[PDB]
Amino acid sequence: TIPHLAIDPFSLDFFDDPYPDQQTLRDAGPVVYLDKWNVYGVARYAEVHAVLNDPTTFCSSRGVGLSDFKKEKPWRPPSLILEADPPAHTRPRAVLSKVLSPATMKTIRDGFAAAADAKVDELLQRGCIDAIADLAEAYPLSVFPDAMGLKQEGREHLLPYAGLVFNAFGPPNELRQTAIERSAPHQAYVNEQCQRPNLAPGGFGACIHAFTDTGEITPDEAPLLVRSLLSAGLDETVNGIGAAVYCLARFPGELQRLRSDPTLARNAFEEAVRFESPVQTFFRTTTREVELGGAVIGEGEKVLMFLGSANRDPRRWSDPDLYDITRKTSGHVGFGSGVHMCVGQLVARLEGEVMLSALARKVAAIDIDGPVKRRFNNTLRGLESLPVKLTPA
Ligand code: HEM
Ligand SMILES: O=C(O)c1ccc(Cc2ccccc2)cc1
Ligand SMILES: [Cl-]
Repeated sequence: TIPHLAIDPFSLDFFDDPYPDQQTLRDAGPVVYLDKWNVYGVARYAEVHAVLNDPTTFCSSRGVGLSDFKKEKPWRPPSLILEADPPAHTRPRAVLSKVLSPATMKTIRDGFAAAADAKVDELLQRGCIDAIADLAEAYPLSVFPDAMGLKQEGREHLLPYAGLVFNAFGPPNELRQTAIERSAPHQAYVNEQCQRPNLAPGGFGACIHAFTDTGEITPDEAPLLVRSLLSAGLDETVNGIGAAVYCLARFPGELQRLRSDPTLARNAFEEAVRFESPVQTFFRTTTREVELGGAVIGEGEKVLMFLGSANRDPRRWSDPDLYDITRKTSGHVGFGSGVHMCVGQLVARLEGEVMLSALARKVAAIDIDGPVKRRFNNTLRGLESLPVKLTPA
């Protein structure tokens, strides 16, 4: 009843161009079986959304990667929020929801916006830049580690550790094995910065430790919660920003619309998150026999969700392959959906908005003027290099 496909969604061929195989996965049926890794797959919006919003049946505590924590040892101590189910997930989630809250965004928005304007002004003096290294990577690195309260030394570990985390969600392929092989120095840095004395007052990390006297988390839980904010947030925001720049370069009519109304900056970034989906895939594990899409999935089975495919499903989106900064993007699963829906989404939207705002006000044209190179990751989609010429407005 369930079609079996040999598509490897973690192969370099798939990463280079996933969209034809994603239609093949969508059109084969609501539920497929991937023989390469012995997992179930769902690539349509309806089933991805249904799985995300049933955390009791499709749990996260057995891992959101390929590895089943009931069968294998996690490569690092499990996250207290990402790899936890209700009710254990609830109170750590509440703390992070209060640390990265709407009220907290008010305290950081002016400095985030000023740094975005300053970076665009700096890049416009150079003219020809790499929109990945010099913009998509440089800007988050210029605001987020300071907002965390991290010291200056050792920040070069942040990008490798982020890429390692997302590669480790993948299958035991070469990308995952080499990442873990080189991981020891990055883990040692990250774990040490999670201790309370190493987090500057007023920052995100110090605020997490401050919640330890409320009864929501204990002091021994705070280091691992800080680790969450040093694992997530960087690479996805970098890829989302680089994707927005790539789209404004490939779709010049949308840059012109954004220039004419810079208040479209926030939705322009949200559409880039849907269009690119920096987090392409992750897993759930069934806790019981479940009926999904006419399929009887047994207990203890890994289910692979294709977030980027769900965000391009023509059953849900009109013209899904078009970048439209005025599209009604509400309902996209680029940040997930349900109880685990990205708790840092306000930080990501703030960074993306103020960067696209600076571009909208200061830049007249964005033209690719060099070879575009893709960055390969088991979980993340994004570019490695995006040579562009920025024309001042
Ligand atoms: C464009 C930027 C981002 C994207 C596309 C993204 C994507 C996602 C997705 C899809 C999930 C759901 C995970 C799941 O359901 O298993 C998630 C969760 C999470 N994200 Fe993000 N994220 C982004 C930015 C950030 C930022 C800026 C932060 C922190 C400052 C962050 C921290 C987290 C955390 C801690 C979780 C776990 C939440 C939970 O399990 O309840 N993310 N993210
Ligand atoms: O260490 C953590 O708690 C943590 C790490 C990464 C992420 C981002 C993500 C991971 C897998 C699937 C979708 C998104 C969230 C939380
Ligand atoms: Cl670690």
